[PDB]
Amino acid sequence: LRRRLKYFFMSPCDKFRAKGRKPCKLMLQVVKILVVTVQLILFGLSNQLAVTFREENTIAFRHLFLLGYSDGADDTFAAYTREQLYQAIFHAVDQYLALPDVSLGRYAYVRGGGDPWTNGSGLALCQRYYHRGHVDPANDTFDIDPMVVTDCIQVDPPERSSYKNLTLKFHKLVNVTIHFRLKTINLQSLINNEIPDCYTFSVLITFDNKAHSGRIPISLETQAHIQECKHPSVSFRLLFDVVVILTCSLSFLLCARSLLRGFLLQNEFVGFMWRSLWERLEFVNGWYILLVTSDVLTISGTIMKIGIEAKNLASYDVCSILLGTSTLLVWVGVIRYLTFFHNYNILIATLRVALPSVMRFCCCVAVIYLGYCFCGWIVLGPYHVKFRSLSMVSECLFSLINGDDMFVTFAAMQAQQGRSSLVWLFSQLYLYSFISLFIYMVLSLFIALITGAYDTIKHP
Amino acid sequence: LRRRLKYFFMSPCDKFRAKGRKPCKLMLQVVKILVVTVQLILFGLSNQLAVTFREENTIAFRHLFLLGYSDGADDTFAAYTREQLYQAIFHAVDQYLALPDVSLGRYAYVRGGGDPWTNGSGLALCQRYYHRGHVDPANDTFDIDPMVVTDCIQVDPPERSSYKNLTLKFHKLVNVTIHFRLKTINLQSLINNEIPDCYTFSVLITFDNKAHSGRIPISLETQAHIQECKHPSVSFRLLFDVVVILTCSLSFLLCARSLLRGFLLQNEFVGFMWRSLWERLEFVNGWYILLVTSDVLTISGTIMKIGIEAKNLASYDVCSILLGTSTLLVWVGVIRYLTFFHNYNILIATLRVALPSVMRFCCCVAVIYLGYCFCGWIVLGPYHVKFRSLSMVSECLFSLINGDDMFVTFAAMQAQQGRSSLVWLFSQLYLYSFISLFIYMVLSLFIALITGAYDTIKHP
Amino acid sequence: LRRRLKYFFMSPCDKFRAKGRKPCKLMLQVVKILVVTVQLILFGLSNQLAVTFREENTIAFRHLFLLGYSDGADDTFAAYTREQLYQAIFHAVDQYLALPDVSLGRYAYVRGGGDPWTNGSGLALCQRYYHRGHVDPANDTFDIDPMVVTDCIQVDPPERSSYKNLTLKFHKLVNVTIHFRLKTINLQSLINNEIPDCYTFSVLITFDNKAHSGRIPISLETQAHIQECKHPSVSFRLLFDVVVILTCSLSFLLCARSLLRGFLLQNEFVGFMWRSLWERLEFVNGWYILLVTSDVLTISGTIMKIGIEAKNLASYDVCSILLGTSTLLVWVGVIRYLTFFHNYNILIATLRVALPSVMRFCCCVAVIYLGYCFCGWIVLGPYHVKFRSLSMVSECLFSLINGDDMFVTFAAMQAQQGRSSLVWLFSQLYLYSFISLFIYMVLSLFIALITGAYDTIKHP
Amino acid sequence: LRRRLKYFFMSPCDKFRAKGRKPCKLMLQVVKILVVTVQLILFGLSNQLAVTFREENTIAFRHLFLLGYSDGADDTFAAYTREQLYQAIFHAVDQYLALPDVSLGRYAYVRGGGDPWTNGSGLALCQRYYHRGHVDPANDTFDIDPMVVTDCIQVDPPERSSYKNLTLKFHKLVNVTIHFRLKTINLQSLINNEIPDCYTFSVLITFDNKAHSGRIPISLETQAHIQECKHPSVSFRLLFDVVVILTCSLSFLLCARSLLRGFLLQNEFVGFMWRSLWERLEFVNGWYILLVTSDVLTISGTIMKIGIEAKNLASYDVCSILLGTSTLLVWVGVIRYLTFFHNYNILIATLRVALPSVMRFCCCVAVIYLGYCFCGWIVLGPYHVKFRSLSMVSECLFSLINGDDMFVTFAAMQAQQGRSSLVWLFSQLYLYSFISLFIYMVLSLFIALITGAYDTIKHP
Ligand SMILES: CCCCCCCC(=O)OC[C@H](COP(=O)(O)O[C@@H]1[C@H](O)[C@H](OP(=O)(O)O)[C@@H](O)[C@H](OP(=O)(O)O)[C@H]1O)OC(=O)CCCCCCC
Ligand SMILES: CCCCCCCC(=O)OC[C@H](COP(=O)(O)O[C@@H]1[C@H](O)[C@H](OP(=O)(O)O)[C@@H](O)[C@H](OP(=O)(O)O)[C@H]1O)OC(=O)CCCCCCC
Ligand SMILES: CCCCCCCC(=O)OC[C@H](COP(=O)(O)O[C@@H]1[C@H](O)[C@H](OP(=O)(O)O)[C@@H](O)[C@H](OP(=O)(O)O)[C@H]1O)OC(=O)CCCCCCC
Ligand SMILES: CC(=O)c1ccc2c(c1)CC[C@@H]1[C@@H]2CC[C@]2(C)[C@@H](O)CC[C@@H]12
Ligand SMILES: CCCCCCCCCC
Ligand SMILES: CCCCCCCCCC
Ligand SMILES: CCCCCCCCCC
Ligand SMILES: CCCCCCCCCC
Repeated sequence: LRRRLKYFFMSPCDKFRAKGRKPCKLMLQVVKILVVTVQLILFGLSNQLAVTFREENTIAFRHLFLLGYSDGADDTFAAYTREQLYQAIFHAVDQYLALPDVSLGRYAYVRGGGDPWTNGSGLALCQRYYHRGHVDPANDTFDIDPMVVTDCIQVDPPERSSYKNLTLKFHKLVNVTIHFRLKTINLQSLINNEIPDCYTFSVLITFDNKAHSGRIPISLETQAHIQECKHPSVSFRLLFDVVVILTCSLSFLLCARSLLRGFLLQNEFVGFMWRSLWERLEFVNGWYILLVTSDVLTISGTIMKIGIEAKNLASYDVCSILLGTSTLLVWVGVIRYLTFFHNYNILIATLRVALPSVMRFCCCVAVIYLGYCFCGWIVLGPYHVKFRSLSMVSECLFSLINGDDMFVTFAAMQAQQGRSSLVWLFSQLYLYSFISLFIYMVLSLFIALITGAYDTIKHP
Repeated sequence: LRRRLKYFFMSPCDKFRAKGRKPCKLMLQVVKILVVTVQLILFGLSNQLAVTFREENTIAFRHLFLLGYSDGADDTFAAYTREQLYQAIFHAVDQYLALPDVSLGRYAYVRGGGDPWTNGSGLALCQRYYHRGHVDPANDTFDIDPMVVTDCIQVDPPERSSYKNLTLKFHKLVNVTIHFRLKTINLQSLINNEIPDCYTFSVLITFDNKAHSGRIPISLETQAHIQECKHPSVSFRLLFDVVVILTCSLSFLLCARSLLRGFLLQNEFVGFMWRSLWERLEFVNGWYILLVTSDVLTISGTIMKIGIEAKNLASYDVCSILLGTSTLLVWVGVIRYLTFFHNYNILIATLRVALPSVMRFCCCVAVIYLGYCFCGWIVLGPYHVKFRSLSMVSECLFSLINGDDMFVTFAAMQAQQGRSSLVWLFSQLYLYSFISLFIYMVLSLFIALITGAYDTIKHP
Repeated sequence: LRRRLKYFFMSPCDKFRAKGRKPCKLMLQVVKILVVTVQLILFGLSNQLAVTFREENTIAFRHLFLLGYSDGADDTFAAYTREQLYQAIFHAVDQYLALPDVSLGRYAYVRGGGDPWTNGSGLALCQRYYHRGHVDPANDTFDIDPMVVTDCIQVDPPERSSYKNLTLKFHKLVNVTIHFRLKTINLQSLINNEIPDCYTFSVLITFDNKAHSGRIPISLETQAHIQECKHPSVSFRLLFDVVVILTCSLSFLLCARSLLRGFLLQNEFVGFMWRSLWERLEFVNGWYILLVTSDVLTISGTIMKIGIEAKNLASYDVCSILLGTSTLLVWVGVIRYLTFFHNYNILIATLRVALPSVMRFCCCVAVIYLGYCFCGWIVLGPYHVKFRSLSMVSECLFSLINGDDMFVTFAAMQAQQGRSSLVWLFSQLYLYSFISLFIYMVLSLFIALITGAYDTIKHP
Repeated sequence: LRRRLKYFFMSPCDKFRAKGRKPCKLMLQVVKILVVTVQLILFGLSNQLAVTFREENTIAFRHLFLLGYSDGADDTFAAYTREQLYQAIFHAVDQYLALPDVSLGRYAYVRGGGDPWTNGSGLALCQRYYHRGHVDPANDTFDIDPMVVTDCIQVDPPERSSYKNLTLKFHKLVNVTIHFRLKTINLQSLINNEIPDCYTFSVLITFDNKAHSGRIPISLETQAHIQECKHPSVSFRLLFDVVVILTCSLSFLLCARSLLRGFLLQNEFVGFMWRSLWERLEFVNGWYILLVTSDVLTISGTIMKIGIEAKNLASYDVCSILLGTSTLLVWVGVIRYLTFFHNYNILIATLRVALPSVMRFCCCVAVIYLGYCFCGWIVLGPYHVKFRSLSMVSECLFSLINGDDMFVTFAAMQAQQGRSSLVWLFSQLYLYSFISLFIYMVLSLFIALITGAYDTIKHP
């Protein structure tokens, strides 16, 4: 048992020296790192092109259909008069009807296909307003049934104008929407030696009046559905994916075998000694847990990627998250190889022994941080753009801790002095106290904890 | 006495072990944290909607009434010619008269109600100029009586033009103002399942000529008065408020009882020993002082909030400050619970022992900081936008200490080299010396103080 | 001797205990701090108003005289076609002639007064071009006499058009300038209860063609000459100045007496002991040297300020620098009072003992910094806007050391990848190595020096 | 042998004391620093003027030839309709033909000279489109031969319109280009007392349609070819260059002699002792290796510079890199002089002993950093502009480590909450974990390493 336990906790070099077993797992892990990184790089390069295609088409749509649109004005684009709104709506519909003769892209119309489109209709122009709305601010009276009624006009694309009779119910209007679909072919794919695929863009233009504040924001959004073109006329992507799957499966099997052997040795040692939990889990190789997790994530992400590349899925986010997290874990696992050398192991052990106190001090920091977040949100939110939501407040405070965007934060409040002197003085005290406390004391204590851990490692 | 003193300074767990008294106060404080945080979250969510409504209405007013206005131009919006000013004023008044037919919002006119409006008048167009003004820069002569005279034209809203004869006294003009009120109903409230309230916006448009510099800034400001609509036709908010008040009152009573018992024990101990002050106040539980302060603040803020939600008050700033500070204090009080565990108490005690020297070094830093503030204000203020006011100078220097906005600060001065070589060289020396001194030495000394405190704690 | 030496190096409290002499100098220094700070605050408040007046007038002039000018476009404002230049020049002159009927300010014309104006002319429109210029890029030939010839047209202001025959020598044009003066009265002074003064603005509009690059930048500059108006009809500022002068003179006399006392005692001690220099200068009170310097600076600045407020001088920069530096020094001198208390003296002595090593390490840092500055200037200057001049390069590197403007610096180079791959790779290596070296090692060594100094102080 | 070894490792002052040999090499190195710095400064000043000339001409070209162009719009400038593209192309050609009468600069036309221009043609207007292109998105069909066909129209400059019949093949268009050359003389050179040289700008305007996304970006680029003008009519630059070459050659010879001395002494010592490598290379003077490298770099760069100033080369980048790196190395070499003084040697030795552990920890950091880079690139790239490329991701993460651009990074993701909740939550976790880990632990460990090195140096 003692000999076996000594072998189990032996370094790979010393294990090779003792039993002469070949280090298959180490080479397998190196090859796994290489192939996983290559797969991720190829996937990212492939996806960036589709992202660019969709974004460029959407920008072109914004320039084509939004009256008076200019780049960088998406957040403030809005109508303020009734004639402005009518002109915007009519311009959008007229551009839809004129698209074949004006657009630099090649687009095909789509008709029918269910709501909001009737059969043979390409564009749906709908206004949504309250079922009954009586508003008399003069008498301070109102009678509203909040049930929403939708009225849609259907426009058929031209073969190569009742929508002009639209009458908006301004006082009870909830919103206006324009819906239409356009088909295009992604020729750019030829640059990557891929077969072009067929895109259908569903375009939704929203004139939003849910605030009833006299300002109606205007926005354009697109959803892209990608298919394989039914008659395209212009293998080393699936093969690499199955290679990755096989590599990860072999790694998983070997790591599971190692973990099982560790568990069996733990049970044997406990039984022998009996003739604590923190000492029982000392037999657990955490690096192998990390490798098993990475293998599972990589296999799942590779299956999802194979499905996506065949156009049988559109869950890009989940697959990307899985593969990216797996790549991060496999690259973090390289620290294990450095731990076998004394000079690198000094630094890694310093971090390891520092980690618990760092976590506890993070717990101590969190409550003060949350109190400051709530106070800033409630007090400064009505006045400061960076304090409107709790997550935004947390982001602003975290940036201030790191010395970013400090002066603009102060200046936004400076722009409201004299108006509310009490609020300005409170903001001064709040910001100064928070930043001073966090930079003079908290970061210093983190430094002190790390320094103490390093000293403990260097002078045992 | 010795047994009672031992019990008094005993931890809650050990107090429970000794006497068995239930820890009512601890559970009460946990529940207090929960309910206070929930109250603050609900209040902030409610207030953000009103803030958004007011801001959107004001933006719509700026787009409706200010000739040639565009987003982001508030700071520089100004007139420079007489015809520009006339066109702006006439456009504002014409838009006021045309509002019902052009505006996307629904607004009602207000008439009379005292100054500056006569009875039956909706819009007041007033010009203020010196009583006697004779200015002859050709002869370098002037005769001015600085008494201000106001001339107001009253415009009645249309029923669904003497203001065009306005003649401005340009050489003696102090300013021009346009005042009018608009009534609207906040329908957006239905999204939160609230009854819509009735807003009256008082709109003031100012063309300011108090600098007499040939540039007249133009601004629009709104004040919102919120009432309950007199005939609206579309309980678990006041109940939670009284629950919060009761919880805080119980906490206050228990904490006051504990403090009174501590004072009595202190008096008994002093009397017995006599048969200092720093040792006499060791009987004071500062956490209970903080809890009592938080309870008082929360009760006051909750009363003010109840009044506000009934439309009986409009002091949002004071109530928000009270509630936010109380929430901050209750969340800071959570540190006490961590103090009962040794590993967290190490960090908290490190901070506690470091605090006095940190405060003394802050005092040492303050005088140097103030000297730099004054010098930079006097020298760089005529040339640098960030140095025009002392508070602005302090904010800029504090941001520089933290590594924010450094390059733009240098570049603003770079943009004036050659013009004033002496000033540019002085700015170079000033900025470089300040930043170098503060980053190489001051922050380092704060780090050293914290590290020494941590070492003292770890090696007693 | 020994008793006198003991007394000389005694603290003010112990000196009072021993001899009982009143601490006149300490109270004098406190009063000096107060009065100097008040003087600086009043001076800055007074000067800011004049700065604002001049800046607003200049902005109004830019909006009045520059064709197509808009705020924020000063840096890029330029002409690119011949008709653009003609239109700009003619617009400027026409606006000059139309000023009385269009301007919101009140201005008077100035005539004569020497070059560039003849007698009775208000506006001078001058074009400067080479004496002989023959340029034939088709044949790659040129014959230029670089002597500059100036041709000026004089325009008389109207009484309440040969300049339209201007013919520019485009191929040999050096520049075009428009010069004119405007008189105005600063009424805004009444806000501060000051008597309005009379301003003369000299306005220079430059169309610059010294690059001969097809792009002619256009700029407007003003110089303000301030006088007292010769017939204005609408003491506690000079009295405070003489009070400040008297306070500083008394402080100077007392400090000089103390320094003479120290020198005499040093001479006596040296003579007695003889019956080194670093030990001989230990008798010097550096705080009194600083106080004497501040007194001299304050007296000089107060004299200059008295002259300025009488309109007898216009050297605002020198006076402001003197007074600001004096205020900085007097506020730094407050550290001496903290030096008398042990807990503050610990921190001050830590800084004092650290300072020499900090200076030596700054010397070590300077050479590496200069090498990086030169390399970045020569390599990145042709491509990076922030690297065009050596001072700009130094400012950029200093900001990078402190963690400011890093990403924009990287992105400016990113915007030129592919064009010059070698330069982009070099910039990557340069920036990464510089920042890593300075953050990982240099700042850490400064921290280590300060920490070692603090440890030496705490454990003697 | 012992005396010789003692002399070899002796300081220059002690070598002078022992043998009396004059310190020629030290004075030579000082003079080398001076002359190299002067050469670099003169070269940079000379090159900046040419850079400015080229950039100003290119800006003028953008304003002249790009329809509706404005400053700061280079990245977003693009066409979106067919008539927009036609107008832009025709405007460019019309401005080319009208240049002599409208331009503020003086330009000469160039004809012939090879592709893409025929003989006697000044402007080439070429459209590139696929050989065969049939795109039917309605039927989801396409037949494309990806061979590119180019059709060019030649425009002869006017003597002091078939291009209007251009018909673009929009559905198969790859791009459109306009090529033309202009000759000009750089008169600005006279300011620096230089003979003006003759520039030929080759101007390429690209309307790019390689994405086929309905948005066609428009760009203008210039390449400058500089010659001596064949008949110009208006020595202490080459002399200084040969002086620099001679100084560097003498330094190289002396340093090589010293290194040969060291090698011979090393061999003699090894032979004697035999009667290791890390001890064998202790005989190598690394400062002399650095000096030899700097001498070689400076000589090569000076030869390249001599060629460039004669207009026999145009490889500015390589010469600038060589000279800048050499200047950086010579300025770094100044540290050697400080190493001879104990107080400076303390700091330098601290850095020296810290360097190995710093490098090892950099190796440890690199793998985690790369994992984060890959994960962020794959996950956030589709949504975040700063994450589109791996180098961009690395730059963003490095800036975040230093506290720069943090809030904008958070806000870009905030602008997409609700759309993809999973991606937003992942971005929150990713950013917070990365920044917290790197600021709390990594930088702290660097500080600890430097502090430990300093303590080891101070307490041997
Ligand atoms: C009649 C009024 C009753 C008010 C009840 C209010 C609601 C309720 O549960 O309060 C719980 C509190 C306990 O209050 P609570 O604060 O939870 O309990 C005290 C704290 O633990 C205190 O420690 P620190 O907080 O660290 O100082 C400790 O020294 C005291 O010991 P001691 O016993 O020797 O004084 C405890 O009594 O106990 C009462 O208030 C009286 C008990 C009931 C007596 C009934 C008499 C009819
Ligand atoms: C006649 C001219 C009078 C000028 C008065 C000016 C206005 C006024 O109150 O000055 C106060 C100063 C005190 O000046 P002051 O600086 O406050 O006092 C000195 C400092 O405390 C000094 O310490 P350090 O500052 O740390 O070096 C100490 O060594 C000297 O001891 P010593 O006595 O052994 O020299 C003190 O005299 O004392 C006079 O100046 C003479 C006293 C009056 C003699 C009257 C003779 C008729
Ligand atoms: C004939 C060629 C002459 C070339 C002269 C070139 C121009 C000139 O002044 O060089 C100065 C150098 C001195 O060169 P320099 O480098 O200044 O001097 C040497 C360094 O101080 C070296 O220390 P490190 O640099 O720290 O390694 C030391 O060990 C050598 O000791 P050593 O004497 O025992 O070898 C010195 O000679 O000395 C010559 O080069 C030969 C002297 C003249 C012999 C004349 C013979 C006719
Ligand atoms: C070339 C140039 O314009 C220029 C500007 C500033 C500085 C230098 C050169 C070299 C020394 C530098 C200094 C800025 C401030 C420092 C970085 C100090 O913190 C230490 C060394 C200093
Ligand atoms: C022997 C146990 C070591 C476990 C290390 C796991 C590291 C995980 C980093 C995310
Ligand atoms: C036993 C006394 C402890 C007092 C701690 C109070 C903390 C207040 C933080 C704002
Ligand atoms: C006793 C000598 C002390 C001198 C201190 C001077 C401080 C000057 C700071 C600018
Ligand atoms: C005696 C060996 C010392 C070598 C120092 C070289 C420094 C190079 C810095 C780039």
